[PDB]
Amino acid sequence: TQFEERHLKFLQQLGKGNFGSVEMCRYDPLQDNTGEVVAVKKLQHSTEEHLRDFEREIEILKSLQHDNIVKYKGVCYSRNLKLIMEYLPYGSLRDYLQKHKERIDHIKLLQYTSQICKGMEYLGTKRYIHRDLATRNILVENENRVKIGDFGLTKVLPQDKEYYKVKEPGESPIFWYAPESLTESKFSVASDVWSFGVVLYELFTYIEKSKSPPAEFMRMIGNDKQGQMIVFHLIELLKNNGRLPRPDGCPDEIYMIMTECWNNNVNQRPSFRDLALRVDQIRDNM
Ligand SMILES: CC[C@@](C)(Nc1ccnc(-c2c[nH]c3ncccc23)n1)C(=O)NCC(F)(F)F
Repeated sequence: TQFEERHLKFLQQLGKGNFGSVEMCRYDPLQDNTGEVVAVKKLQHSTEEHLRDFEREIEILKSLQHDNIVKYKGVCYSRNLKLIMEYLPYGSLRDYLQKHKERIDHIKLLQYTSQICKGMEYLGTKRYIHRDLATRNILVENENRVKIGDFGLTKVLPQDKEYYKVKEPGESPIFWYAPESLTESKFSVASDVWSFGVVLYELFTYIEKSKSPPAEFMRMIGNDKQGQMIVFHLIELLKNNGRLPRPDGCPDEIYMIMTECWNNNVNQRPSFRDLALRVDQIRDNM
């Protein structure tokens, strides 16, 4: 069924990014304010290149049906398309964890970790590369469920290759990037696994500001480094085994999972199927 533009009542801005904006809207055809609250994504500056990428993101989201992937609801046509998605009122895992801090125990962080792995494994079966796995891009449905949000940077692997090469990169979350992504702009399941190790780190630091991957990496390379020199030094640091520290109070076993994800050798990084099995075993033991 279709969504009429005239019936989408603006409520609040949710955020802005990669040439798009996300708003919380009430889909109210009855005009009595009893309509469903939905998340609406639209392009801000809609060029023919941006429309093309937006359409691809719509096709990607529509093709995904998993408990740990934000639900596609529809499209609203007025091109200047609007992507309609389910609204998750608890917001991002980043904001949720920052607010609720250590009142969320290790058992609970591992329940979220497992769900992220499962969502990522399912994504990999479709030959999709997320490229922006971070706690800011994970949504909380409720206390017991998290989902991967924002597919704006997702690439589909070529039929004959196991990596996607970005020729002209835009805004990049470099402190979540695998070394081959920094040096050769190569993205794969293995680079998504590297970013997952960074997600696990974020979780176990409970989003403490001084402990964030940009703060830790900047201290390691020197806060005097600027622009492209940050990328140059981060590459050399990663090459010489500089890694994010073990978060305070993080179990040894969870830090080992992070370090395995952060392997310079792309083939030696674990698989998401293995990670979900491993994390479920840790959970069971606890
Ligand atoms: C896309 C919206 C945006 C900019 N920021 C947020 C921030 C807080 N809360 C919501 C939100 C709540 N409920 C929703 N339901 C669906 C989509 C988004 C939301 N979004 C983003 O890219 N960051 C997270 C991602 F997980 F969505 F990817």
